[PDB]
Amino acid sequence: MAKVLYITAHPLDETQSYSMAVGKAFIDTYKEVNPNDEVIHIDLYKENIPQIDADVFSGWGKLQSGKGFEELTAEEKAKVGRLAELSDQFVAADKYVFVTPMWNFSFPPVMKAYIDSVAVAGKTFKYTGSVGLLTDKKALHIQASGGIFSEGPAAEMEMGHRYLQAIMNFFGVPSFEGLFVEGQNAMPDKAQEIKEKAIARAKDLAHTF
Amino acid sequence: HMAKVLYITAHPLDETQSYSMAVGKAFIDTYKEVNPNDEVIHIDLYKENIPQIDADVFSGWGKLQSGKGFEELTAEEKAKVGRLAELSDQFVAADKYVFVTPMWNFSFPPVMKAYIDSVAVAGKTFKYTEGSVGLLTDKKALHIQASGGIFSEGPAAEMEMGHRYLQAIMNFFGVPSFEGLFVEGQNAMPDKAQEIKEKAIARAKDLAHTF
Ligand SMILES: Cc1cc2nc3c(=O)[nH]c(=O)nc-3n(C[C@H](O)[C@H](O)[C@H](O)COP(=O)(O)O)c2cc1C
Ligand SMILES: Cc1cc2nc3c(=O)[nH]c(=O)nc-3n(C[C@H](O)[C@H](O)[C@H](O)COP(=O)(O)O)c2cc1C
Repeated sequence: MAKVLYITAHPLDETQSYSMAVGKAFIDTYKEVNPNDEVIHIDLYKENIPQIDADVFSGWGKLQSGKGFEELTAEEKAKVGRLAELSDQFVAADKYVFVTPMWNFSFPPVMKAYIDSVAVAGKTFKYTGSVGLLTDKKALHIQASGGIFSEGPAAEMEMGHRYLQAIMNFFGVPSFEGLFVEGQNAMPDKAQEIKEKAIARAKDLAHTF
Repeated sequence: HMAKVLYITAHPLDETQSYSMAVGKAFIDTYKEVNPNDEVIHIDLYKENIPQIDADVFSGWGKLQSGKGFEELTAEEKAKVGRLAELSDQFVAADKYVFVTPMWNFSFPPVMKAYIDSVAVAGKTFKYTEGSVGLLTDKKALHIQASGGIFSEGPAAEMEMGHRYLQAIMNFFGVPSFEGLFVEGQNAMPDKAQEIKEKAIARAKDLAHTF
């Protein structure tokens, strides 16, 4: 039945991270409710997510100019092939769950490397400006932040959800939702309640996502 | 010698193959010609070691935060925590920053975020308050960005996320002056590519006389 990419960008586990704990409650409940679904954890700190580098440009340039994958160097093939797998896996899925901590207003670097690995002309978008191809998908972003960024002055500083929002628009993903676990550092006295309330929200959302 | 300038580039290709690096290079060559005494350091984020924050960095920070000496860090914790400290100290010690990036999917290459994560350090570039305040009150910065389409202006302005992010961080750090120079349109209107670039190079040269 449906394929769901549970995409995490956190080097810590659900015992040490508010985003991972919330995500964990979400995705556990999602599998409970949808036992038939293909739920794939993409762990961006365990998988190799190649940044686009000189080898990638050179490997791509070769393929572009008619060359065979055989003709790439070992490094070019390893990076290029990995990016192709990432790309293919993303298009093949039905639903996306991104889970991130807020670091300096946005997400860990590897979340940008993941987006770069799946943003591929002819797969997630096409030139026209551009139009998105992923017109039958859905996505959720679970984001943790020390202070409050969903409301108030700080909302103009929020840049991680804002970026993923732009990308979802770019890919033509028709349904996108934010679930924020926010304010636990600005209000340490309210940290457990903030967490638990976000968990309850996540488990409810998992019953219809 | 009198000011220290960090020329921070995030491109795998060089000034002969990249619009951003071509404009960056005209800028910095000229800046050096006009300010020969300034120390200008090229930080090429594709060649340098720019560690991402990972399990080892969290662990080693944690240790340091709990009152352990650096000596109690593992070898890999020391190398990564050490390196992040070098980057952080280097950033604070400079007087001016020049960021040079291509626009990839509305923003910059992943390594640019790693470098920002490396320098965004409490007690160095900002401090907490009873929110926060920037400490880089007497620094200055410039961002040169290249994009295939136009994102500085037009209805696509709302999609721009690279410059916007660095603007947020320069605000967070208290930097009172942050300028953008865009080289844009060259892929959307390929018959205008050479003129787009030559106008941006001339602008870069011009700016280098006052930066
Ligand atoms: C490197 C770094 C940068 C951070 N930057 C921010 C920030 O810009 N804004 C914020 O509110 N909290 C920031 N925090 C606090 C975390 O966002 C917060 O502790 C949150 O719970 C992180 O998600 P996690 O608990 O899933 O790790 C940062 C923490 C670290 C290590
Ligand atoms: C991986 C990748 C992603 C890109 N994403 C964007 C984008 O969002 N917007 C855009 O106008 N161009 C995009 N481009 C095109 C580059 O911005 C364009 O080639 C531009 O001239 C980049 O600057 P450079 O010339 O310094 O590389 C992308 C190119 C690549 C390889």
